[PDB]
Amino acid sequence: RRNAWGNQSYAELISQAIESAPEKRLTLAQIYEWMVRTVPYFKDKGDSNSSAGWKNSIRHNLSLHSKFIKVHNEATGKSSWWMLN
DNA sequence: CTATGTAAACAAC
DNA sequence: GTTGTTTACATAG
Ligand SMILES: [Mg+2]
Ligand SMILES: [Mg+2]
Repeated sequence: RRNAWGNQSYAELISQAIESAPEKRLTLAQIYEWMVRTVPYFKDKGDSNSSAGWKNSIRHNLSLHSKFIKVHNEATGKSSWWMLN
């Protein structure tokens, strides 16, 4: 294992999360939820705040890679939708 | 040198 | 306390 959760890179995990959504878009909190619900290593980490290393790494990847695109979200108290490409 | 993971400064909310 | 962008640095290859 390249990482504690497997060989997937964070970009690959985020990509799988987005692709699993029916409308192919998820908010940042939803990407974290997908990790906690689906990746064994993260199953006992839902109780963490945003300073958690892995959450910071997710945010870093979303901004760094052009493959992740940010779209405005109409829902009043919710953040941006993240999509692929 | 590049890809990747990790940490943190910093803005804006 | 979160969301988002960014620099900085470490290491594997
Ligand atoms: Mg991006
Ligand atoms: Mg060393």
